[PDB]
Amino acid sequence: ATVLIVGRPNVGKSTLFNKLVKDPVQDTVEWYGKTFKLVDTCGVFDNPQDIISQKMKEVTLNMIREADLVLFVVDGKRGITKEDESLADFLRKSTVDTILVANKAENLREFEREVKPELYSLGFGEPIPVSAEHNINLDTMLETIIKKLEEKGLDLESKPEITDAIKVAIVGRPNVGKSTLFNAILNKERALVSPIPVDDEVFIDGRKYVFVDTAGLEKYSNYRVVDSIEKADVVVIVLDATQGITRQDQRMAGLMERRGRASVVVFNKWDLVVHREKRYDEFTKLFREKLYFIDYSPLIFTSADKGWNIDRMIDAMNLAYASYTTKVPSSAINSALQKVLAFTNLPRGLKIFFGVQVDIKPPTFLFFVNSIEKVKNPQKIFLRKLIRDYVFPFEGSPIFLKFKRSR
Ligand SMILES: Nc1nc2c(ncn2[C@@H]2O[C@H](COP(=O)(O)OP(=O)(O)O)[C@@H](O)[C@H]2O)c(=O)[nH]1
Repeated sequence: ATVLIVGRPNVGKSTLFNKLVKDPVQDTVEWYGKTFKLVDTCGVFDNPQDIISQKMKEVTLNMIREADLVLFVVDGKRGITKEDESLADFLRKSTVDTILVANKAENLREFEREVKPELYSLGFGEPIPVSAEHNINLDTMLETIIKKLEEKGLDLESKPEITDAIKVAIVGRPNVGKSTLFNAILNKERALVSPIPVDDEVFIDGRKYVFVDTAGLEKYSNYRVVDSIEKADVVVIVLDATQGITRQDQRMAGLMERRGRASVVVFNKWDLVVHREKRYDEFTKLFREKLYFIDYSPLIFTSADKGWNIDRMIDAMNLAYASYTTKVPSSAINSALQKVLAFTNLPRGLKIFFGVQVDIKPPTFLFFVNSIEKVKNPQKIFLRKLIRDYVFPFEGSPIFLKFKRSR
């Protein structure tokens, strides 16, 4: 389920957001084991009456309709303003279920006397008085949100069930420990080579995986490496911690990123590294400087020989795949974009109007801009980073960008 916080500037949306999720514009709220996604839409829907284009109005309406519920926040001390009225009109038009929340209403007696009456004119019934800053009545509001979501038949308890097998490729230079690592996985009770009558179907934790080109688990073509990367969803690149990161490792990483595969980076033979426990920062910096191409990848320190961190490697593959298949609300993408652009000046005459996610495997976003030629590498790095920083980290997954010229 997804809940959107809507409201004009300075009504306390950020404070309310931070209080509910316990800065990003999207996060999760937990309630007695039940959860839902929360999005502070910031100013994405401000001045809706100023949208001239019918297409743009329809796109904006679809953004709000992504929500199962909207928390329409107004200022309980100041009262109704023209901006609250325009937002109210847009929300009513959208027909999306909405809860009117009057923040800054700690002084209940004054609120009901001076402001509550006028709030009825917004068309959403009686407002729920709360105080995000003083943590007042937030529990009653939450209970109300949960009830409404459940009444709509939404499941706030079960985590989405995966249907496809997760294809994994284990790659790396000869002798780094690929074969040993693959067998280390198979030796654990949580894994099992499918008993059901060049790949291997493997079950781990009750989930289905396909480890590609397992036959291997002088060199000239490396056709298997390229083929394996293409076939996989998640690619585990294994490095020999005693050797560091070679140029060939960098080439494989570049290939992984260009093909848009999820990934996990493993420093194996960690047991052979001297004074190893005092060198995590050193190796992490090496990973960041040599493999920045795929720095979104979890970095696991393993010993395939001693059986160190095989579990962390498996969990990392699961996390990478989860990010690889994650979809985020367009309201969140645009809320983040507008929040950052507020204090960011784009070069040349570049303008980035809005964006939306258009695919997964890998997560791919389309941004509408005034000029495609004005979008250079720094702006692409900038867009991927704001998504990771404010929307969802997408740990383990690359983020692809597409652009469309518009006026
Ligand atoms: N000390 C140590 N030896 C390892 C480790 N992983 C693999 N090895 C050894 O190093 C060699 C390379 O292993 P291999 O698994 O055949 O990797 P491959 O060519 O990547 O598939 C073998 O002699 C292994 O026993 C590790 O984590 N620690």
